[PDB]
Amino acid sequence: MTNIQTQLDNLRKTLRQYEYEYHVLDNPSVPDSEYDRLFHQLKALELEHPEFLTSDSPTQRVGAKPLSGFSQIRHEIPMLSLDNAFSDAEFNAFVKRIEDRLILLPKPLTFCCEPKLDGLAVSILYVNGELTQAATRGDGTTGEDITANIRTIRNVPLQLLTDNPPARLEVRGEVFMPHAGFERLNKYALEHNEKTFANPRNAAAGSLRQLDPNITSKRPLVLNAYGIGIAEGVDLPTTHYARLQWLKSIGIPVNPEIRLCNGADEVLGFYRDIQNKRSSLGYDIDGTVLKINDIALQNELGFISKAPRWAIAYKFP
Amino acid sequence: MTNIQTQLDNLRKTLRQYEYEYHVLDNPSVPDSEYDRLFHQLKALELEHPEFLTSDSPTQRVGAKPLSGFSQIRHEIPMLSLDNAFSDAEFNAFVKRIEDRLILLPKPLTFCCEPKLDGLAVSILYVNGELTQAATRGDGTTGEDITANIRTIRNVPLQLLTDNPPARLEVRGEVFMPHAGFERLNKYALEHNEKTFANPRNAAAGSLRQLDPNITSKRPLVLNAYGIGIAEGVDLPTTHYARLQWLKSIGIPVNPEIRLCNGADEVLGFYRDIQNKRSSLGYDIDGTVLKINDIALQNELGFISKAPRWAIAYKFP
Ligand SMILES: CC(C)(C)c1nc(-c2ccc[nH]2)c2cc(C(N)=O)c(N)nc2n1
Ligand SMILES: CC(C)(C)c1nc(-c2ccc[nH]2)c2cc(C(N)=O)c(N)nc2n1
Ligand SMILES: Cc1ccc(Cn2cc(C(N)=O)ccc2=O)c(C)c1
Ligand SMILES: Cc1ccc(Cn2cc(C(N)=O)ccc2=O)c(C)c1
Repeated sequence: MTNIQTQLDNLRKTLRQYEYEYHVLDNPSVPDSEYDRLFHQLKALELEHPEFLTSDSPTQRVGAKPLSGFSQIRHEIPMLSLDNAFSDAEFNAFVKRIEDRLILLPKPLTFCCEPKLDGLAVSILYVNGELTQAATRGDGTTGEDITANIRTIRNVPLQLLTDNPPARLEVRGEVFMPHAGFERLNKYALEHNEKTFANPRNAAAGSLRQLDPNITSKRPLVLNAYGIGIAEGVDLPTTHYARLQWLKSIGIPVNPEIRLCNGADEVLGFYRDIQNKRSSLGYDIDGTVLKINDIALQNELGFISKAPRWAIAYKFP
Repeated sequence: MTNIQTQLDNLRKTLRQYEYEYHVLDNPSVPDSEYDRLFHQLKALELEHPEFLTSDSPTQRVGAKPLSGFSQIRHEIPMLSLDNAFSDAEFNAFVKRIEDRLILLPKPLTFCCEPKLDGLAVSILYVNGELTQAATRGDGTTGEDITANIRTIRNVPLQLLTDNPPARLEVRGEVFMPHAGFERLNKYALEHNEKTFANPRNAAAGSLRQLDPNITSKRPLVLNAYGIGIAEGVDLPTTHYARLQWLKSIGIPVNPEIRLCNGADEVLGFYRDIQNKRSSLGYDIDGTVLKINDIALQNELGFISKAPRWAIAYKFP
């Protein structure tokens, strides 16, 4: 035991927990000045004693050197896309198609309804609680190594907030820029004659493609997790909402507007409640993602591959 | 002009037209002995004068040397997969989902209904009427070069039967082995202690994966074209059935049991007529592929990517 290693461990613990309280809960226990006080007290102490500097410390989010290019990562589990509806009738058709396809339809059919954030899909790997790599969705099978960029997102934890983390956990989410940060970014790009982005999705997309993480750190990017990929050394919950609640409990940011619904009539209430709220949310959304809440029924219904919307193989029994 | 080049051109023309009449029309004008008479009269004459031997002659279907391995071909246009139904209710749901999604639903909604052959999907390229390459579907983006194997299929023309062929045409079809040939193949593999296949789909799949085309030539494989890929130097018809009729008119084999239907009630007649016929067709089918006949409405409805069957993005207007 040393005095310095005791101070760094205690500071890092307090700060990672204060980041969790501000970012994930929107309920900080201390003012932003108390957080910074401990933050630059830790950073100064880590430079005075470089021997005890850790890779996943909250002071080490940004890399000092810009990268040569972007590597190629292929997704272990492929990253799935989404089918889309445009009317109450079209949504109700997708629902009847599932009621008639199920071996046993339960009473009621629970759905996990979330907003369809207008951002970029990314992967984040957590090997024994530590962020080892992050990748863009790319084509759904092969993406780019954007780890340095993903490490700069203030609400993306560099370490999971659990003493028993899984062996490997791939968090999957949507990276986006909120309205306030977007407004700020254009006004700064106007007063310094630089690129202005047409909307917050292009602003976030461009910020994540920057080779220098010192530029990405200055962009107000935000992660909201929508699912899990690799899951080793853990027994994940039997429903989608419980898995999202589980991600939140170990340090991962999820959307707060996600609610459960029983049957298409309740699910259509959520679509129109979120539609009124759209005009005063603080970030862009282009609809809602409505999901079957039970993981047994997901594996039962399964997935479609790259196929037409105008052709169906009515298979024989 | 030479006497020999006049005899080869006239023989090749007669034989390619007799193959078309037997294979594509099931209405030959000459007995099988008359066809062979001209065939080995051409082959003998081509070996006596090797200078006039052409690459696409009906005598040159098989390569004398087995290949080293199988190359990797990536599909220019990707090869799409299919979504599937299992009940009258599930098919009617897919149909209502399309009626409600269309900008303008016509009265009536024509469908091109075909049997779902239990074979292997392949690509065949025709550069200015000549068969230059063939590939397996693989993953739908990348497949294997099986040109030598595809050249051995007796009903696959090595040259298109038109004096104005397109610049490039990619025919897409299902390669399969009929019942009679399958029964024959096992009995021969039993009396010569060799591999027996569980069903005609495994027998065809294995025959197409053979490196030696002298082995694939002895397997009774058959192509039935289901669609087109690349189409350069041609204005293709506005409907799916007319494109299939067009393929047949230029030398390509298509299924004869394909019929048009107007509305789900007529389309379900075809599903049950083909279901009774299943037990006496001569080849394996595992259902029916029901397609929107108009190409305008196909491009309008579009295609789904690799996505779940339990998640829908109800997008905002
Ligand atoms: C169904 C599946 C595959 C778990 C999925 N996917 C996406 C998504 C975005 C890009 C590729 N996939 C998604 C994206 C969002 C989003 N944009 O907020 C969401 N709420 N849920 C999503 N769920
Ligand atoms: C809708 C689309 C993409 C034109 C298509 N695809 C297939 C198929 C088989 C394997 C991949 N795709 C197919 C396969 C068959 C078949 N097995 O007879 C068919 N009759 N039609 C098909 N149509
Ligand atoms: C100077 C400064 C420091 C920190 C923050 C925001 N913030 C606050 C906390 C906190 N309250 O526990 C934790 C993390 C964090 O990022 C701002 C806006 C400004
Ligand atoms: C000996 C022999 C030769 C040809 C055939 C079958 N056949 C017939 C014709 C034909 N009638 O115009 C054309 C091509 C072809 O493949 C068999 C079964 C046996």
